[PDB]
Amino acid sequence: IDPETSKYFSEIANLFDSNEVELEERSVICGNALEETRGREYEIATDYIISHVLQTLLEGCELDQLCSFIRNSASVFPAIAMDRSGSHVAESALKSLATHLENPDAYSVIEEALHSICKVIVDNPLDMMCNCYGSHVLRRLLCLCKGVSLDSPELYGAKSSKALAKRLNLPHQGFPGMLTYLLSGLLSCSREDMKYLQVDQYSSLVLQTALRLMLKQDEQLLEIIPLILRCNGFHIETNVAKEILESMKDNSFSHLVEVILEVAPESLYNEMFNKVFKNSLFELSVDRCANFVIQALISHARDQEQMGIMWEELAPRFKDLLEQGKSGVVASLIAVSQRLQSHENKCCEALVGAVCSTNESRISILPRLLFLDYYFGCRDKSTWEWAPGAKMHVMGCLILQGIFKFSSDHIQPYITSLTSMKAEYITETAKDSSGARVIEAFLASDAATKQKRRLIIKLRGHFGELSLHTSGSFTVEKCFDACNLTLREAIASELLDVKVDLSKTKQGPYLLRKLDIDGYASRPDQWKSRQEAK
RNA sequence: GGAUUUGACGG
Repeated sequence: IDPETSKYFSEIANLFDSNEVELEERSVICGNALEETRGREYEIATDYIISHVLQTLLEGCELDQLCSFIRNSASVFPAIAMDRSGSHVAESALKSLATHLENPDAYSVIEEALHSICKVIVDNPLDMMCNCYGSHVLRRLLCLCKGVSLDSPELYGAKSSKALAKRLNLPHQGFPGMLTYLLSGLLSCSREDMKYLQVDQYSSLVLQTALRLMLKQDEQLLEIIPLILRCNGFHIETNVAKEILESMKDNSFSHLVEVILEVAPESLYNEMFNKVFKNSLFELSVDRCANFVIQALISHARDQEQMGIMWEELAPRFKDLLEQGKSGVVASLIAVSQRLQSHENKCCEALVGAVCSTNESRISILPRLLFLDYYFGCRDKSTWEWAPGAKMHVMGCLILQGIFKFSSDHIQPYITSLTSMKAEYITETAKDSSGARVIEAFLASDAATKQKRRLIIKLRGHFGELSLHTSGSFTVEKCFDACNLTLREAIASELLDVKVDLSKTKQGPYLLRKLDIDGYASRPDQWKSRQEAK
């Protein structure tokens, strides 16, 4: 790269840093500058400085010039995509294409640009799939072929609370033929090559994204999943099942199998359950990686016979699982009993017995689950009662949120334990961003109204402080909604005392309006008669 | 306007 080329692209960049140029002129300049990359796309896109300018040009230009750049760079696209800088240039080209998805006039021009890219990739895909940078480019490209532009953490595939909520039970048409063509190229390697794509972090990530994009496309899922699992009616022979089972503790493969189980059609799921997982459930649940596969398996069980097999292998070991930091397995099994309507009472009672070994300790089931890690990690479990000031346990509180969705017939120990907690522990729970969710789930349960009222009364004197919390303010709302006139007035009176500070907060204005705190202060008789009418 | 599992990811 000569200094004339450097100066040219740097001067373009400075020209955009100044806003002397209007939007229409800018996109024309972006297109002219792309022409200066012809015949040296690789050198410019992989330059550690100019790559950034090229990103700006690709996202600022119009569709025709973008497609011309993609067409002219296609023969070097894999090398660009596998470069530490060039990969961001490649992804900027994809993001820029994605901005035209909503334009129906753009369909065939986009499809042709995707074809030129997919064809060079399919010709030689395996090192790109395993490449730290190339794997990102491929994920984005797969998403674009599906027609999704909006980056989703889950698609790429990070954790998200939405995926946890889905696991715990709490669109543009795209270019379907291009997605199928690209993915089939990624999968047409030998069974032995596939065995190592399974355990390579970057190819596993590519295949995870592809499987998520194929959700509900059962005829494609039934073709692609047997290729990934090397077991090409869907049947897993005994020796292949052994190899799948033996790789389940690998960090890369375990993430892949989580996604397989999430998208698997019924027949394919049932075969994996029977041939791979059955009789190994507890061993896999104690492994630092495979236990997340078991969580996915549990969450997607299909019928009551499977629920019975899962309960027999795992419920006797609820205590072990909680002791060893595997509470998500327990949470998944409890949640799916609720969905499959099977073993509900057995799951709730097994959880109590796992946490409370003696009859007398059962009154403490709520505190111990709220602080699950402190209780199981403490020096002397016979004297532990609380963890003053500590942040409550996320998965323990999610378990409790699921508990309070059962029929009250199944969870009497939990209702009694929660409503028995003394005022200071209940207020501490309400002030916790996880504990507040437990209280709200109880308030929404079919526990008796007198039991709800008993708990709400023990929050009296603290509604003002709670309203100032971002999380606690929702709890004030839901207490208020569940109250009679007398307690609504008490809550309204407490918010009145902190009305100045409360209006400063993000939630304050909405809380003050929903409870009509101004009307209570100014016309209390009219406020009460409107409240008593609700 | 709200916490988000115990095991991965970039010039």
